[PDB]
Amino acid sequence: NFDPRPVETLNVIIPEKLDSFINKFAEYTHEKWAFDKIQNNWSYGENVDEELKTHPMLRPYKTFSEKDKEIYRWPIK
Repeated sequence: NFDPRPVETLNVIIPEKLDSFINKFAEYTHEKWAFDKIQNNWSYGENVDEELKTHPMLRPYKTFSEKDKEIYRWPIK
């Protein structure tokens, strides 16, 4: 019954200055999230669990593939 205006989210070329900002928020959310994970001293191990509570992804996002980080890249854009 309503008709909100469709706007062009994809048309404008996003600024290359902003790519520094989105990489900044990406490293910031990764660093703060890993800081949360290490603050309660989760360590490396065999597999993901809770009985010992391994955490094998205490690592950068560059080592992670393209199809792991983009879920964390667009929570706010």
